[PDB]
Amino acid sequence: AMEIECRITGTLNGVEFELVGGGEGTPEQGRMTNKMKSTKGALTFSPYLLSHVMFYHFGTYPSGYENPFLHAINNGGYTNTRIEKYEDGGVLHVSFSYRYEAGRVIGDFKVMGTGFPEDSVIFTDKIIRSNATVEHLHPMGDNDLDGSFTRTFSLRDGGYYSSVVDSHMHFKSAIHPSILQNGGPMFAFRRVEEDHSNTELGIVEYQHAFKTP
Amino acid sequence: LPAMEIECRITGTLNGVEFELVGGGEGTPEQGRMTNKMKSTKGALTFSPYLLSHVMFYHFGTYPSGYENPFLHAINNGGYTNTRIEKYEDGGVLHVSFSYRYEAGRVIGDFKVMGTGFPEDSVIFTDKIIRSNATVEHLHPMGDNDLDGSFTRTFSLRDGGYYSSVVDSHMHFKSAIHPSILQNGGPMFAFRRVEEDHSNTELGIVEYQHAFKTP
Amino acid sequence: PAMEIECRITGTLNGVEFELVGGGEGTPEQGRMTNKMKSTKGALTFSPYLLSHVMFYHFGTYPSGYENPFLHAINNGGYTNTRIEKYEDGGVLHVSFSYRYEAGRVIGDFKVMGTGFPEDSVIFTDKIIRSNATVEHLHPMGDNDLDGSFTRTFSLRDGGYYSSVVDSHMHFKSAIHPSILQNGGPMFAFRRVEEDHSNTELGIVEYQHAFKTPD
Amino acid sequence: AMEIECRITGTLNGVEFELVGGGEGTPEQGRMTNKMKSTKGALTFSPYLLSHVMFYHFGTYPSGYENPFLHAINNGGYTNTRIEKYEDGGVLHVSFSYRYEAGRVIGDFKVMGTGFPEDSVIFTDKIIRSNATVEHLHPMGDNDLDGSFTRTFSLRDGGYYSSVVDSHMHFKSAIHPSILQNGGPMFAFRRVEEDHSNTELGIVEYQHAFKTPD
Repeated sequence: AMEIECRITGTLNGVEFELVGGGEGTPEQGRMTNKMKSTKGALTFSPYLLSHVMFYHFGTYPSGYENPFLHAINNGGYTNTRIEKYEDGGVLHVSFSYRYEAGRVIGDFKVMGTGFPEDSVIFTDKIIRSNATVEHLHPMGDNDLDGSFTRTFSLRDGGYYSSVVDSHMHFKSAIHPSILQNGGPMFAFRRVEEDHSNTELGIVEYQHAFKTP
Repeated sequence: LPAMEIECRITGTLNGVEFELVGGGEGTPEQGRMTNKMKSTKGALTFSPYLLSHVMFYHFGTYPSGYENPFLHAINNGGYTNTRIEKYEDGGVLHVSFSYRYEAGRVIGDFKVMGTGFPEDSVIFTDKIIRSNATVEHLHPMGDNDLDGSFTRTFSLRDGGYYSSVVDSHMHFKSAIHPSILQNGGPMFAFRRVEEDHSNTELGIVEYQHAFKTP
Repeated sequence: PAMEIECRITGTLNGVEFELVGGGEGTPEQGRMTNKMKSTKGALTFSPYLLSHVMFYHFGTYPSGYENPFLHAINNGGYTNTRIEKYEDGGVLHVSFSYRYEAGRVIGDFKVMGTGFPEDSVIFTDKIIRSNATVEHLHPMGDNDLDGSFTRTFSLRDGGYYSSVVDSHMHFKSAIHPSILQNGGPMFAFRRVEEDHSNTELGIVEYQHAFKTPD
Repeated sequence: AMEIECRITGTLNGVEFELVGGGEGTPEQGRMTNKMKSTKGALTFSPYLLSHVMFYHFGTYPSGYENPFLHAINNGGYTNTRIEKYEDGGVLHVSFSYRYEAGRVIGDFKVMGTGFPEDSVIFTDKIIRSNATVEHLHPMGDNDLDGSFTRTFSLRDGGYYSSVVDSHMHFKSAIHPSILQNGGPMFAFRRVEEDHSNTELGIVEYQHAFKTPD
């Protein structure tokens, strides 16, 4: 395994939040865990909104391809910035930065959430889980990948709440050549198992990349 | 079982210029396979024929154990329409509507394209595009009669670049969507890839479609 | 100084075919026009307000120094407009506008495809009470194309808003009037409609005022 | 006048930047000025990208309306957050916050810019000016305004570089009732004069809101 340390700080419609935590993961298994505690009270919004913010290092890649997030550990790393747009008009801006120790990844992530209306499902208990996603990944030259995915939550209703996520991963050194020399996209299937309250949050996440299913 | 006949007509305008293709092929849903070769009736196309590969039948897709192709299922009960809005990174938009007609072992697409807003310097008026890359669409039901889809779609360019688009789709069903799809916990994913053999009068694809919950 | 207006609108809204015919008159120099149109298929299955902005950019004032490019196009092969409108509940309206001219008369034939409006959409209720005003940002895409974009709202009976984003593509047969092209910087087009609508009978009065700076 | 102090911090495509300075302006006139210097050497991108980050307080409103941004100065103020999408795929996320003093508004502004490709116009000297814009503003209940505008730059060759800008303004106290009770949008016309080098940036800006243009 590898050890994970995680801190998440930001504001949602102006309200400050912070979570602190960690877990473990096993990249050859594409599995990781992260359990985290709010250090400033009950969160003011559904904690399910943060499962996807609580480490692409832990994803399996298909035979022939190296996880370029993993491969970046010993060569200056990478950052990821996501703009997320929710169907009710709210916007989540997320920055991900990482530090590595022999045997550990530490992430420091910043969130800025603005524009969720007062009647937003994020201010209810309506969200019962985050659903699986497949991200489309392709290079933009040798140091950058561009990501896009749709992402939904299941509501008590039946019924779904949706968003669109666009991401930009900037790499210090050249992306692993298996990724660059590929010439079509790579797809990243992700799902979470979430066990949340309003002040303690936990995920198990599975990440499996593929060219074809 | 086997091998359904496909007929296809594509008409439309791209930046004002009327175009029209006709042709068809065949396909095997159990394999997730279809073919379609089509010819221009109005002379050479003014833009890359790769732009029409994904307009040249979601009936021809495999679905995992336990689930049925809802597009397939609809054939025998009121059917479905699909309308795509595709926004190209240089500002071009294609609006595409698919309508279908059904005969014994035969499926007939009549599709309308309105492309607008593409800049004179667009890659689509060059020969830069050399194939369409694979995609995975996120599909989720909207109530009982509708599926919403979204996917990012890229073309590879001669120089090693990419030309990209975002497609948003809305599928409306005349009868209820097959219960295997409605009872699902979350989205279904639809992986599609094409093999293209194009000129700008004489276009052909082979398409593979494989839906899954998990890869 | 008033041209006669004739108008047909045909389309579908989530599958359902609708058709309106009618007309009015307008005076460019005032930036004013009227249009009254009646459904040919009994009551509409959606808010009539949805059609107000489909119910003639010719009838717009332009500042001194400038000529209305729509009005200028009349005698030089004309223009088309295609708008892609994306409503905040996911509905999409794609509208195409084409024009015929005779002396003192413009004849419009308009095509609408609205898709993806959820069954809980405000457009299936009576809550929309009026469209609100807009300012479109317009700039040349080259010598024969205009790109427009605006935000549009309706007011809802209870005090809310239902919003959309409209992106428009105006393609001209001949060069755009030089004053708009030699501009460099956008032009802005303020529009407001007043509506007097039933579910079968629609009527508008519209004011259009283009500007580079507001007073 | 009021005096204007301002700080801008952010990163563009990973590169940290900072500017400090200020200027002044006259809300009755809808005019303000702001001159800023980089405190980490030359910018790595066109300084034109920053003119619209370099104070909605300095905008006129039509008779029978009051500037709700200026009204907010005593009753707890507002923030503004904008997402800006450039046509080449770059994104600017900008947060605006303020503090007040007697005859002074003090802005502190955070920009994060990502995903501008290596071939983007922002890495050239093609931009020659920011063009005029008209923002559509309307309320989301009593303490929120929603903004949207399209924004272009003119390029040396005669082309344009564009972006679409979505803004969210949150008010601590209810918006001015002249705005809340409009029952339509208010439109905000804005235009800029710019004289920038890669280290020293300066604009003049005018802002005039209106219900109808005439």
